[PDB]
Amino acid sequence: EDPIHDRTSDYHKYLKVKQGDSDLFKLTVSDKRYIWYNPDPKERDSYECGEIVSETSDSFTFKTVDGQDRQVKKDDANQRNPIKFDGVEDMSELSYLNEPAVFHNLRVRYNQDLIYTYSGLFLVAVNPFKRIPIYTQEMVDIFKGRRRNEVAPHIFAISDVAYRSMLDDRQNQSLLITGESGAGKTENTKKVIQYLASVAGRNQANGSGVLEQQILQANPILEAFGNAKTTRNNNSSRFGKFIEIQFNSAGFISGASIQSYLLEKSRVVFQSETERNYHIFYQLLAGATAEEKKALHLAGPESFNYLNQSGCVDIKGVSDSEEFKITRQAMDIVGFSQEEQMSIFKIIAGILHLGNIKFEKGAGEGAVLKDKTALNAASTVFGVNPSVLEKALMEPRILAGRDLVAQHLNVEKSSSSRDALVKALYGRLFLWLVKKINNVLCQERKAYFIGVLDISGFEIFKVNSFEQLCINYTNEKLQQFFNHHMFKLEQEEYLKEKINWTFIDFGLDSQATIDLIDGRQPPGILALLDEQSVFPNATDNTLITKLHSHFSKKNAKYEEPRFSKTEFGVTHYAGQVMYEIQDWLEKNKDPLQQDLELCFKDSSDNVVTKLFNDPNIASRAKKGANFITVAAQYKEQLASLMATLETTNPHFVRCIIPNNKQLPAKLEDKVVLDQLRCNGVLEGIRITRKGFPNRIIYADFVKRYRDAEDSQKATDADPEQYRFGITKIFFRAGQ
Ligand SMILES: Oc1ccc(/C=C/c2cc(O)cc(O)c2)cc1
Ligand SMILES: [Mg+2]
Repeated sequence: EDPIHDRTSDYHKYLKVKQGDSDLFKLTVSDKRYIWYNPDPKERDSYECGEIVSETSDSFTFKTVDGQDRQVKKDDANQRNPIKFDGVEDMSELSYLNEPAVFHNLRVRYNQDLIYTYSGLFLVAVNPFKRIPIYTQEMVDIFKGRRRNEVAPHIFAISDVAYRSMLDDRQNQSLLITGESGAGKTENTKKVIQYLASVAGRNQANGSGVLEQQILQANPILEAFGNAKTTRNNNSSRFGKFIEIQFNSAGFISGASIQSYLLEKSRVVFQSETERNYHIFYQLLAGATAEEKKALHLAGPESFNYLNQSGCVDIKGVSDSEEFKITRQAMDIVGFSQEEQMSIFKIIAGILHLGNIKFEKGAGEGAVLKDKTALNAASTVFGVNPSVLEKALMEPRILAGRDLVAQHLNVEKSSSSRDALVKALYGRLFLWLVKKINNVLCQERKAYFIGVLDISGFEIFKVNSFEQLCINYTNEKLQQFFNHHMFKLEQEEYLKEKINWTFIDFGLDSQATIDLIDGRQPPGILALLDEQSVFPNATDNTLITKLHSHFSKKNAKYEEPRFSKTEFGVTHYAGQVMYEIQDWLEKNKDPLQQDLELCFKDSSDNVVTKLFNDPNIASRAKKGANFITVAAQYKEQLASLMATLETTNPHFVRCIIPNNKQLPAKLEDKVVLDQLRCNGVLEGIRITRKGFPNRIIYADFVKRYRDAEDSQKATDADPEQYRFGITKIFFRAGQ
């Protein structure tokens, strides 16, 4: 009957370790012992299993695979766990906690498509890069109300636990999913949403499934405009997002809210070789009707500068035409009128035409526009005067004191201004899409919420710019948040309760890297960038000179390379990254000629006019004598997010990428181990084994299962499996 106890169910077939045979049983009852060793001293992440054949008071002697005998100190020995542990669902149960042992367990499970594994109090998820039938409604129904220890590891399980904690403690919760680019953060986020929507959805009729349905449909919309193919992930999220799933006092979903972060606007006008622009561009050109393509003056992606420079217009296994159908159905369900949808595609189309405008040098240094085909097509779909747009692009007016001076930009500046317009149009459209979605989703004051964080993951490319710094900085802060909660706060609690705990230094601390980036006193990188950003004579060169001056040979996480004069390295928790300074000032200032804004404010299109008239979308905090910079704006939004997260009970999911080829069944030890190390996975397990997880105040420990407030002799007979703090009683591991 009960699926979890029926070895024939899909639950058992796809979520539990397969039954071993009599031969494995023989090996499982063996008295022989083993160690994980490095056949090649250089490759410390490549292990083999060797049998221990002898030992001394302080060393082991084992046989290698080839046959030679090696000796090693017992203090430096990585013993292999009894194979009965191979596949264990919670690695905190492992007898030997060492790198090769932890990797091996994950490998055994991975080899039989068990991608989820507990690592103490948090979940580990290794990307399978293939479909596994463990997310059906049947699967959802099984974890409902189950205790973590009662069911197999699963993203649904941690989701249910956060949900039960929210109701039992009446405290907001948060699901923080970490991982480098392509690790699986977005897929797992969708699953947390799917699970919450179902488990706490309105179990009534179609209507009672409208909200929940609009919640799930918000994703396809955002991904179509916010995701793109990069060299690390075919569906890379180019924006971060904190999703608030709201519940009423009864525990029913009452709504949801989405906060988007740092959209990579630059991708609209530039893409590295083999990458793509945002999905939506390809979806429109491939899935639009002949009518629409005529009205929008559309054509093949190869006919557009913004889509024909990477050498890639399609993704293997993806039908852009079919995806366009999915995107449109999601807009319908969410609530985008047909008039609004057309305006949206007009903007997308307009952007493409703007990209085809070719500026040329005129008689003098000023640029001219010989062929006006693209300019006119763009103006047509946007609903603006082409004559005004042309002038705003090549001859924008600015102030020179108080005097009004018409400029005449050369080819390079005209092209940049046109790109600025494009990026502003895309960025504002995205914010608008998010805004519209939220108004529909937010229809009542929440009583509680479970926040799901899904940011752009840690990434390194051949060329890393300001966008990568912001992305990696964010990932660095998320890691410190894990370190803060798993180690710092945990031990501080022991210290305050005085339960005879000697402080342990786990060696995980990204504060130095974080300060190097966002520090104010002394000023970090972002601070010096802002300073240069308002200095009238600053250049990309003065900026990097400034950076080297403040940090070269002075900050341990910074490096001035000897092989370049335009790059600087930052040692992140996930590895050192070299950043190219080109365009940082312009990207931080994020300029846009006012004449361009004036031109579009007069747009005949309802959507376009709102992108330039709505102050919440078109206005910019002019805090000071200058507009707030991207750096100051983002640093601010991030500090706000972190403050919010601190008011919740956090649940961590560490996504792990198996390799860098987006291939299934190919778990690479070096790639996986690097992530396990920088994520602090083993340290997190150790703190859980050597620590005291649960703890309750004495006075309020009167059998939640007399009343004097002393936990007095409430000894329910182990003196080692607990302690007594100044105001609480702690517990070793199992209750
Ligand atoms: O099954 C698979 C599906 C997709 C891929 C991605 C390949 C790929 C293609 C590129 O142009 C650049 C890149 O960095 C990676 C690999 C395996
Ligand atoms: Mg993602």
